[PDB]
Amino acid sequence: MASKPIEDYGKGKGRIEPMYIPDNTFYNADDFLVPPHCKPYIDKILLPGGLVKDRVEKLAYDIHRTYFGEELHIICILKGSRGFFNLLIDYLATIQKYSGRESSVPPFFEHYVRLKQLTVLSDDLSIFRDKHVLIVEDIVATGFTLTEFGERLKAVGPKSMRIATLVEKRTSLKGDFVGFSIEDVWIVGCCYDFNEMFRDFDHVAVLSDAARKKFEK
Amino acid sequence: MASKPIEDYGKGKGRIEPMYIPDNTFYNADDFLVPPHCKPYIDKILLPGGLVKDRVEKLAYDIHRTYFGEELHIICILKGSRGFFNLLIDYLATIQKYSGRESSVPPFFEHYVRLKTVLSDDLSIFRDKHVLIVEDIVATGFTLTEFGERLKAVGPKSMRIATLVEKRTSLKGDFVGFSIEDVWIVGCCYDFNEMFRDFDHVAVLSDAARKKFEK
Amino acid sequence: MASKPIEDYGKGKGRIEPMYIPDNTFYNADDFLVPPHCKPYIDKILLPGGLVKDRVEKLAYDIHRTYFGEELHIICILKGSRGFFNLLIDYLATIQKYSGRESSVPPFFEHYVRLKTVLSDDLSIFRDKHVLIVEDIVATGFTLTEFGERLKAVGPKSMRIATLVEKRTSLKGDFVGFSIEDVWIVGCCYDFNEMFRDFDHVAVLSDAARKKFEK
Amino acid sequence: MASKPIEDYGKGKGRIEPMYIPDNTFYNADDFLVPPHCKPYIDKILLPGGLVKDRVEKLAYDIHRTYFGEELHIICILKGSRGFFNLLIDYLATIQKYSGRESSVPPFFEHYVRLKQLTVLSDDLSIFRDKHVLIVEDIVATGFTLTEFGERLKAVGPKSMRIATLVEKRTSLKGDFVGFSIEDVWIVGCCYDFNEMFRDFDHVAVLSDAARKKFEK
Ligand SMILES: O=c1[nH]c(=O)c2[nH+]cn([C@@H]3O[C@H](COP(=O)(O)O)[C@@H](O)[C@H]3O)c2[nH]1
Ligand SMILES: O=c1[nH]c(=O)c2[nH+]cn([C@@H]3O[C@H](COP(=O)(O)O)[C@@H](O)[C@H]3O)c2[nH]1
Ligand SMILES: O=c1[nH]c(=O)c2[nH+]cn([C@@H]3O[C@H](COP(=O)(O)O)[C@@H](O)[C@H]3O)c2[nH]1
Ligand SMILES: O=c1[nH]c(=O)c2[nH+]cn([C@@H]3O[C@H](COP(=O)(O)O)[C@@H](O)[C@H]3O)c2[nH]1
Ligand SMILES: [Mg+2]
Ligand SMILES: [Mg+2]
Ligand SMILES: [Mg+2]
Ligand SMILES: [Mg+2]
Ligand SMILES: [Mg+2]
Ligand SMILES: [Mg+2]
Ligand SMILES: [Mg+2]
Ligand SMILES: [Mg+2]
Repeated sequence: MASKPIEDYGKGKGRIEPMYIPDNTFYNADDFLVPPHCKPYIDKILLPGGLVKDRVEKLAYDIHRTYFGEELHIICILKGSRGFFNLLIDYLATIQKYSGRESSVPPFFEHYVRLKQLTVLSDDLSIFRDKHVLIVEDIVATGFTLTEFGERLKAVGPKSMRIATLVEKRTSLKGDFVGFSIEDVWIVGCCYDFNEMFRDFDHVAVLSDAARKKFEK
Repeated sequence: MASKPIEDYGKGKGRIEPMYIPDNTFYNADDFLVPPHCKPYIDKILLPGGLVKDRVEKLAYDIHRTYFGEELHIICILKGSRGFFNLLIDYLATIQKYSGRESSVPPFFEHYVRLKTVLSDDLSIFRDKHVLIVEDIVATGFTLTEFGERLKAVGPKSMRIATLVEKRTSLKGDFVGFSIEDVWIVGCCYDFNEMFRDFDHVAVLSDAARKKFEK
Repeated sequence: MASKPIEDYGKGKGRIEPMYIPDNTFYNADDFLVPPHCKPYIDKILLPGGLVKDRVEKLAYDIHRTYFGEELHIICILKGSRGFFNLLIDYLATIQKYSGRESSVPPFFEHYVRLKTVLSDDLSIFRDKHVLIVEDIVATGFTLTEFGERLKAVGPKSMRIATLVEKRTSLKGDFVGFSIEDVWIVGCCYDFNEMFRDFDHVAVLSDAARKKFEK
Repeated sequence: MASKPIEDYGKGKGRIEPMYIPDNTFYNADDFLVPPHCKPYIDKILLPGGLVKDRVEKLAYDIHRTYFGEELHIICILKGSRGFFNLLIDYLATIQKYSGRESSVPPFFEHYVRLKQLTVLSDDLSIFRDKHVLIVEDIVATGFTLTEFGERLKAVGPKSMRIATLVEKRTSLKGDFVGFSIEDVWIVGCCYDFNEMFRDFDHVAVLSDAARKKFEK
C-alpha cells in the first residue's frame, strides 16, 4: 500500500527501525585504503562504504515493496543526498527488472531539489500535486530541514509523502526508510561534507579535530 | 594541462576524437534483459549500457590526465547528465585513488545546475576556477553555448565540456564519448518527456514509444 | 522446466539464439583504456567487457527461468570460464534474491573441473542432479563432446551447456551469449598461451601478439 | 621488493596486521536483505559483504605495492577462496590499469588448486619453480592446510612464497596479507560453507544451531 495520509509525514509511523550503531563504535582508517588528500584527516570510520551499500539494498527492497506498480516520484536533496540517491535508484531499477511481478509503471520518476530558515532551489513544486512522493535525504539531526521543506511540499497537495534518510542522529522528525541510527557527532565522507570537503571519500568517517581546524570557514 | 584559454570554450581544440558510431548501427533489444515497462517500446539499442561504462572509464582517465594535481570544479547539468556524471565522478575518484600519485587536492569538487533557462546556486564561485561542464548530449549546441556565456561572465580560469554523446546534425565538447547519427535517443538517463531514464541501455525512440508518450 | 532428456545434450534444442556478431565487426582499441602490457598487442575489440556483462545478465535470467525452484549444480570449466562463471553466479544469486519468489533451494551449487584431459573431484555426485556446464567458448565442439560423455556415465537428471561465445567454424550450447566469426579471441579470460586473460575486453589476436607470445 | 626467502613461509614476517574484530561483535541479519533459503538459518552477521570488499581493496593495494613490475603467480584454493580470489584479481588488474607507474608485465598469472592429511588436486606444481607465488586462501584456523600445501610447493623450488587469507581465526601458521582476525567460531556465507551450503549468501555469518542441525552430514 503506497497510501499514507499527509498528516503522518515525519512521524515514522509503522516504519522498520534502522540499524543501531552504538556510541564509540568505529573502525580504524588505517585498515582501509585512504587517498592522500584524506590521509591526514581521517582517523575513525563509522560506516564503511560497503556497509552503507548493503544497508541501502535493504532500504530499496523496503521501498519497492511499498510502491510497486504505483507511480513514485523521488526527490533527491542536493548536494548531500547524491550518493545515497544514486545507490537507491540503481537498486530500485534492478529489483524491478529482476522481480517476478511485472508492472507497466517505471520504478520511479526522479527529481532534484537543492536545500541550504530553509532555502529551496527547485523546479515548480506543483508537479507533485496528487503524486506519491519520496524525499531522499542524507542525514536528519534536529529535523528542521525536513520539517520546513515538508511543510512547503504539503501546500501543493501531494497524494502521499514519505522520507528515506541514510542516517538519523541521536540528539524530532523521523524518516520512514532509515539506514542507520548514530551517536551525535559530525560525519564526513560518502557525500557528507565539512565545508564542501571530503565528499569523495568512500567511507563515513568522524570529523577529526585536524580536519575541522584545517577546513573551518 | 588544466590551463586553457576561455576563448577556446566549445571549440574542442586539441581533443581526442570520440568513438564513431556509424549510421544504422544498432543491437537488437531482444538480446538484452528489458523490463516490462520498456518492453513494448524499445527495439533498437544504439549503445549498450556496459559500452557506455567502458567509454566513460576512458573519458575519466583523459580528464584525470588533464586535471591531476589541480583544483577541479565539475558541474552536472540536471537532469539528463545525472547518470554520466555519477559514473564519471566514481571513475575519477577511483583512478586518483589507485594512481600511486600523491595530491593534496581531491579529484573534483561537485556542483549542480538545472537547464531546460538556468537554475543554480550563485555562479560567482567559479571565478578563477578550473571548470568542467558535464552534459549528456550536444545536438545543436545551443544549450551549452548559452550556459557557457553565462559562466564566462564570472571569469573562470578555464572551461571545458565533457559530453557523453555528440549528434552529427556548432559547439563541440572537449571529452566526448560517442559521435552518433542524428536520431532521438532514450535510456541511460536520456528521456522522452521524462520517460525511459531508468532503462539501462541507450536506445532509439521508436514509433510505439513516440505515440504513447507524445507531447 | 529443468527436466531435459540426456540424449538432447549438445543439440541446443529449444534454445534462444545468441546475439549475432557479423563478420569484420570490431571496435577500435584506441577508444578504450588499455593497460601498458596489452597496449602494443591489442588493436581490434570484438566484444567490449561491458557488452559481455549485459549479455551475461540476459543469460542468467534465461537460466533463472529454467531452473528456479529446482536444485542446480553448475560446473565451471577452468581456467577459461572463470570470468563468465563468476559473472553468471553473481547475476543468478542477485536475480533470485530480488525475484520476490520464495524458494528453499539456493540459486546454484558450484563445482569446478579443469580441462585441457580432465581434472576434477569424483563426478558420481552429479547422479540424478540437474547439471549446467559453464564454458568460455565452443569452437569445434570436441571439448564439450568428450566431457559430456564422461558425465553422462554417472546418470545426471539433466545436462545443459552455457557458453559465452560460439564460433561459426557440431555441438552447440543451450544458453549462448554471442555467435562470432571464426577468429582466435583473447581478453576477458580468453588467453593466448596464458597471456591476456586480465584484459577487460574481448579482442582478436593480432600479428604482434601472435609473434611475441608464439608457441 | 618481491623477494622473500622460502624459509619465511607462514611466519607473517613484516606483515601489516589485519583488521581486528573483537569477540561477540555482530550485526543483526534482520537489518540486511537475506534470501528465503537463508532466512531461517542466519542470525548474526560477522562481516557484511561490503566490509569484506573494502578490506580486500586494501589487501590488493598492499599486494600491488609488493609485486609491481614482477611476474606474479597467484593460486586460488578452491572451492572456498573463489569469492576472495575473484575480488582480489579484479582489484589487482584495476589498480595496475590506473597506476601512474607502467609495467610490461601483467598484474598476475592465475592458477587453481583444489584442497580437501591434505589432498591436492591441481596441474603439475613444477610450473611454479623459480616463480614468485602468492597462495590465496579463504580462512586459516589451525594452519594445517596451508602448512601441508606449502611444504609440497617448497619442494618444487619457487622463488618466493606468500599467503593472502581473508580471515584468520584466534585459536600456528600466519598469512602475509590478511583481511580480518576473528574469534574462534564457524563461519558461513561469502563463499564459506557448511557442508556445501550457504556459499551464495552475501555476508559472512556465524553458523547457527538451526543451520548446523539442518545441514549436518
Ligand atoms: O555533512 C554533514 N554531517 C553531519 O554530521 C550532519 N548532520 C547534519 N547535517 C546536515 O546539516 C543539516 C542538519 O539537518 P537538521 O536540519 O535535521 O539539523 C542538514 O543540511 C543535514 O543534511 C550534516 N552534514
Ligand atoms: O533525451 C534526449 N535525447 C536526445 O536525443 C537529445 N538530443 C538533444 N537532447 C537534449 O536537448 C538539448 C539538445 O541540445 P542542443 O542545445 O545542443 O540542441 C539538450 O537539453 C539535450 O540534453 C536530447 N535529449
Ligand atoms: O582463448 C581462446 N580463444 C579462442 O578463440 C578459442 N577457441 C577455442 N578455444 C578453446 O580451445 C578449445 C576450443 O574448443 P573446441 O573443442 O570446441 O574446439 C576450448 O578449450 C576452448 O576454450 C579458445 N580459447
Ligand atoms: O566454511 C568454513 N568456515 C570456518 O569457520 C572455517 N574454519 C576453517 N575452515 C576451513 O577448514 C579448514 C581449516 O583450516 P586449518 O587447516 O588451518 O584448520 C580449511 O579447509 C579452512 O578453509 C572453515 N571453513
Ligand atoms: Mg543537504
Ligand atoms: Mg553539507
Ligand atoms: Mg538536459
Ligand atoms: Mg530531457
Ligand atoms: Mg578452456
Ligand atoms: Mg586457453
Ligand atoms: Mg578450502
Ligand atoms: Mg569448506
